[PDB]
Amino acid sequence: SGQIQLWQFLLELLADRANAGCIAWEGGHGEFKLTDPDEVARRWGERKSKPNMNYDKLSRALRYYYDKNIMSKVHGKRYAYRFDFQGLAQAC
DNA sequence: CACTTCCGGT
DNA sequence: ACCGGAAGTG
Repeated sequence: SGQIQLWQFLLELLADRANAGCIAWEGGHGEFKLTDPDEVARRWGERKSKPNMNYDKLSRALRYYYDKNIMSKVHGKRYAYRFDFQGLAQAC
């Protein structure tokens, strides 16, 4: 469609320490955490033109990435996901 | 296409 | 919180 993709949006946030308040790399091996899921969802909505966006819908988008091998869940760790760069590369 | 909505189930 | 099927939006 041309619109910005979620993975790009998240990498941009994660590439700036200024955003550690809501999202940051943590744990290691591509692991990151949404330290403020509501905030991240708000930014995503605003950035995407979907004002009724929330973590419920955002996380669903993240889960959609599971099948694409672009991301996976850190099982048992609240709000903690894992970026798969090899998978991202294989998608290109 | 790449999500966004919705929501019953774990 | 997290999962994931199914139908809908730009």
